Amino acid sequence: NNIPSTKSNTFTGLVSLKYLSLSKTFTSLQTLTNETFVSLAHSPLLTLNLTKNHISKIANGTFSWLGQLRILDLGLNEIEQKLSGQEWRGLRNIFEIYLSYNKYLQLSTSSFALVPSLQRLMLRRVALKNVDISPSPFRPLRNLTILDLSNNNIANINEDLLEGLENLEI
RNA sequence: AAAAAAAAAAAAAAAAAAAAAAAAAAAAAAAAAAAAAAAAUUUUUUUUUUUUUUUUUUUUUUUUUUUUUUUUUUUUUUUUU
Ligand SMILES: *[C@@H]1O[C@H](CO)[C@@H](O[C@@H]2O[C@H](CO)[C@@H](O[C@@H]3O[C@H](CO)[C@@H](O)[C@H](O)[C@@H]3O)[C@H](O)[C@H]2NC(C)=O)[C@H](O)[C@H]1NC(C)=O
Ligand SMILES: *[C@@H]1O[C@H](CO)[C@@H](O[C@@H]2O[C@H](CO)[C@@H](O[C@@H]3O[C@H](CO)[C@@H](O)[C@H](O)[C@@H]3O)[C@H](O)[C@H]2NC(C)=O)[C@H](O)[C@H]1NC(C)=O
Ligand SMILES: *[C@@H]1O[C@H](CO)[C@@H](O[C@@H]2O[C@H](CO)[C@@H](O[C@@H]3O[C@H](CO)[C@@H](O)[C@H](O)[C@@H]3O)[C@H](O)[C@H]2NC(C)=O)[C@H](O)[C@H]1NC(C)=O
Ligand SMILES: *[C@@H]1O[C@H](CO)[C@@H](O[C@@H]2O[C@H](CO)[C@@H](O)[C@H](O)[C@H]2NC(C)=O)[C@H](O)[C@H]1NC(C)=O
Repeated sequence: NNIPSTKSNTFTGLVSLKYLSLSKTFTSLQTLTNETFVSLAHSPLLTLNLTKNHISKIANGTFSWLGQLRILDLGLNEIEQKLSGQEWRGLRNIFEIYLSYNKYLQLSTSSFALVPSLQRLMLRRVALKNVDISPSPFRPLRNLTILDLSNNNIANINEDLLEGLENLEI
C-alpha cells in the first residue's frame, strides 16, 4: 500500500486485532516515534509486519503499548541508529524479532536488557559492529533458540560472547 | 747663684730603615658543588600520512545450469460445421 504515515487514532477501535501486516505500506515513514502505534494500545497484537516500509529511525518506547505483541518484523529496512535497549520498551511477552536486512546496527551491553524472553534472533547482513565489549549484550537473554549473525563481517569476538546461553539450539 | 769644653750613662715625644710574623681587601692556578639554556650514542612509546601480504561485507560485469510467464514460427494423427 501507499499510506504516507499513520495518525493518532487510525487503528483506534480494534479491540480484538492480533494479526496486522504493514509490509511495503508506508513510504513517508522515515522516523518511528512513540506516537505512531498509540492506536494499538487496546489491540492484543500477536504478529506485526513492517518490511519495505523505508524505516530508518525508531524512538525510545515506540512499542510501549505493544505489551501483548509477540512477533514483529523489521526486515528489509534502512534502519541507521544506535540500539540502547529502550527501543524495545513495553514488550512484556515478546517471542522473536525479525531484524535482518539492514545497513548499520550498533550494539551495546544494554541494547537487549529490557527484553529477556526472546526465542529467535537473526541479524542477517545488517553490518553489525562493536560486539566484543564486556559484558556481552546477550547476558540478560537466556531463552534464545535460533541465533543468526551471518553476512555481517564481524570484526572481533571474545570469550564473553555466547557464554551461558543454555537454551540455544541453532 | 750663673755660664760654658773633652768623657760615661738614663728617660718623654716626632720622623725613619731592616727582620719575624698576624689579620682585611684584591688578582690569578688547581680540587670540587647546585643549577637555568646546549649538543650526541643506544633501546623503546604515542600520533599523522602513506607501502606490502592475507581473510571477509556491499555493489557492478562475464560465462554455464535450472525454473515461470508472454511474442510466437512450425507441425504429425485426428475432430469439426
Ligand atoms: C511479511 O510479509 C512478507 C511478504 O508476504 C513475508 O515474506 C515471506 O517471508 C518468508 C520467511 O522469511 C519467506 O519464506 C522463505 O522464502 C525464502 C526465499 O525468499 C526461502 O528460501 C525460504 O526457505 C522460505 O521459504 C517467503 O518467501 C516470503 N514471501 C514473500 C512474498 O516475500 C514475511 O514473512 C512477512 N512477515 C511477517 C512477520 O508476517
Ligand atoms: C516519546 O519520545 C519522546 C522523545 O524522546 C519523549 O519525550 C521526552 O520525554 C522525557 C520524559 O518525560 C523528557 O525528559 C524529562 O521530561 C520531564 C517532563 O516533566 C522534564 O521535567 C525533565 O526535565 C526532562 O526533560 C524529555 O525532555 C522529552 N523530550 C522530548 C524531545 O520530548 C516522550 O516522553 C516519549 N513518550 C513515551 C510515552 O515514551
Ligand atoms: C533512549 O534510552 C537510552 C538508554 O538506553 C538513552 O541513552 C542514554 O542517554 C543519556 C543521556 O545522554 C546517557 O547519560 C549520559 O551519557 C554520557 C555518554 O553519552 C555519559 O558520559 C554520562 O555520564 C551520562 O551517563 C546514558 O548513558 C545513555 N544510556 C545508554 C545505555 O546509552 C537515550 O538518550 C534515549 N533516547 C531518547 C530519545 O530518549
Ligand atoms: C524461558 O523459557 C521457559 C520455558 O518456556 C519459561 O518457563 C515457563 O514459563 C511459563 C510462564 O512463566 C510457565 O507457565 C511455564 O510453566 C514455565 N516452564 C518451565 C519448564 O519452567 C521461562 O518463563 C522463560 N523465561 C522468561 C524470562 O520468559
